[PDB]
Amino acid sequence: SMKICSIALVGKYKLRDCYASVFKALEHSALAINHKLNLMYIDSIDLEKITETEDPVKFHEAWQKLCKADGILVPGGFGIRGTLGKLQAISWARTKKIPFLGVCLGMQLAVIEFARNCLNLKDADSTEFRPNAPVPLVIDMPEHTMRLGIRRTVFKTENSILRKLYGDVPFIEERHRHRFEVNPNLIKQFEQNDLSFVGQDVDGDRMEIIELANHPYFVGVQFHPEFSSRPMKPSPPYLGLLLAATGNLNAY
Repeated sequence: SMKICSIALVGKYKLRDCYASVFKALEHSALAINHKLNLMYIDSIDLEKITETEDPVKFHEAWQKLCKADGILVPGGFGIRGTLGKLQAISWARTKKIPFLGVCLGMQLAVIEFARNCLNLKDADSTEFRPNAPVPLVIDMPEHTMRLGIRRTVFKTENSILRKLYGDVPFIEERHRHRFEVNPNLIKQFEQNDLSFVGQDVDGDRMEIIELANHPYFVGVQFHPEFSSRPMKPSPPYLGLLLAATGNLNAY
């Protein structure tokens, strides 16, 4: 039999059909390192204060799942829905050193959470949700419509866990679906703190990969890396998650 790795998926639901690629990419990585995947699904809303007040049994069910997780994933579903609970899950993974991966909106929320609790900009927000937000950290930046199809992402440095997992290539190609980006006006406030923008679009206007220093594996990604995962080449961001979740990251 096989050793179990438990991953918490913090989204909208059990397995529903739109998580199909995410599941497959997680399976390839688990099988690759010889573990049975135990995917625990959390409805983001269940982690929030509101649910403690109104449905405490559910709240504690959700928090027990998050707390026993070897690794944590915030996939790139869309919506204002359960945004608050996703932020709670990201703080947990950050402060408690749990391996973490944020895809698309997941990356954007990790950026916000970091500004809020490590850079102390308490009102940092996304204009997707409050269009008039006083501290517009995440903004509407469309290609003059949405950034779509297979696109290039270029590494900005050689000290990067994702670069290494991707085989030391100076650039990668993945599938995109996003128009809300990190605000270039606020990038400077991140210097000499632990969160780095490690990846960029070709134009250099969009931050698309983030990594956190002094954490075993805390990775954010703007594109959807599931869409090129395969059994003999697991999507590297997902493979990193599983490697870290089982303590095998160095060895590889």
